[PDB]
Amino acid sequence: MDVRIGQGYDVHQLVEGRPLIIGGVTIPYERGLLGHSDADVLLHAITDALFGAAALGDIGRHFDSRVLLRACAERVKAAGFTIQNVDSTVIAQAPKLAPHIDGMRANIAADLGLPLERVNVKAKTNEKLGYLGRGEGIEAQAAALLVKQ
Amino acid sequence: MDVRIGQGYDVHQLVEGRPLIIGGVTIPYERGLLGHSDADVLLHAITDALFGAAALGDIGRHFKGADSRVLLRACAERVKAAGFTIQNVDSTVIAQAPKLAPHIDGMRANIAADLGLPLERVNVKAKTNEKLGYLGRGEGIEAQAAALLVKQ
Amino acid sequence: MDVRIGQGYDVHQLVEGRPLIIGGVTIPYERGLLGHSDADVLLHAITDALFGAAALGDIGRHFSDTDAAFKGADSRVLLRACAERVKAAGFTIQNVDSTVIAQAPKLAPHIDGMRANIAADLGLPLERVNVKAKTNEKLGYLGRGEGIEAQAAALLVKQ
Ligand SMILES: [Zn+2]
Ligand SMILES: [Zn+2]
Ligand SMILES: [Zn+2]
Repeated sequence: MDVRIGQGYDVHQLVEGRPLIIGGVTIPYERGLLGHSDADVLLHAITDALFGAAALGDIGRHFDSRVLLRACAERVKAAGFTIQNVDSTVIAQAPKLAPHIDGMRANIAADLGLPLERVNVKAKTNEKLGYLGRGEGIEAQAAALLVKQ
Repeated sequence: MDVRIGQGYDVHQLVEGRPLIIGGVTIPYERGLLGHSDADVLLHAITDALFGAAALGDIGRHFKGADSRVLLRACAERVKAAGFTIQNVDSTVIAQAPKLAPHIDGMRANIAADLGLPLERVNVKAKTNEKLGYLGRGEGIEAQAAALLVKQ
Repeated sequence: MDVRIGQGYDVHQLVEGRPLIIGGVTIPYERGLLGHSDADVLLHAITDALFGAAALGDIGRHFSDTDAAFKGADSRVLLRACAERVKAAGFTIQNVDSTVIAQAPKLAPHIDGMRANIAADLGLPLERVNVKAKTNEKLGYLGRGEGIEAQAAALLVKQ
């Protein structure tokens, strides 16, 4: 069985006057993530992990963060891989992410064609350290495992 | 073989009047890690990597005790009960001081004991942050972990 | 099948007067990474992911960062020695994935050169080696161009 690992990282600044969208869930908050796309740090980190596992390069090579994640899953499937699972962490000082985690997992699972039991998202703060601990930005990390057919 | 990956991250601030406990090892040092638990940054990241691979959420979603070895063992029991077995764990601790390398063996032996795994399936690595950022100024300590499971 | 995961992290400061070598690629730039060896952050993070998946400790356990032998060391030589220890311990490498994070210079145009070196060093085909490039969106020391971070993941199977 030809198993492959991938890992992803993303970070965006948080700014006034942008919606906060993470894992495709819009979360009520006075600030949101700055980027070219909707800046969805969590979907971007998972997309990178998936391309990384498939050795299809990265998000910048290929490319709604949902649309991108769905095109990523297509390209990975087309390259002959199946997705075993995704795990991820979002690091944000605020707001509270816990009540939105199930929604992110549902969006991710739909977009990757997986059952919910193969998708995990975890939330952390940065314990008031650094730009994350001060609310100036939000980070996501992801890991994915593929099997090549 | 139904293999699954998990990854974990944790960071705590260094403060006076706390012991420094990492990988269950008490490390002599003028400061220790701040949290509501014993703030064992390494055991927390590994615990999160293990729940993450089993798709059982995270430490937050779970476990009220301060002793992070008790939490790591309960983690292992939940993982086992969910039908998985652990292939291995690897991890990194980042601290500008003290030097962590002489303390790594003891963390390996604590984690191995708590997960019921032989030493050869348990790895801990030590890094500094090259005097960059809050880590590089000695203001806290970060750990990263990865774990692989097989659902049986 | 006895599969094992490894992960790696490294970060170095950018300073005047050093070459910039990442993934074994010399990149033209006014600053380079500072460390004991040539400070190749990406090879170091992959080297740590490889030792970590094989439970062989870490780069500092094998190549001391205060031993004169490794002052200015070409980090490809350490990567190749790491891969030989990992194979000798009974493992084959399934694949490596990695990310380099720098606000500057642009790293995306150099990814394919880094993959080529790493694949050659690990005795792997290109389709088992991946390197991704990111910026830090002007956040923190990485966002202000003060250093460059690398992250890696390696998957082994024990024979
Ligand atoms: Zn992004
Ligand atoms: Zn913690
Ligand atoms: Zn290094």
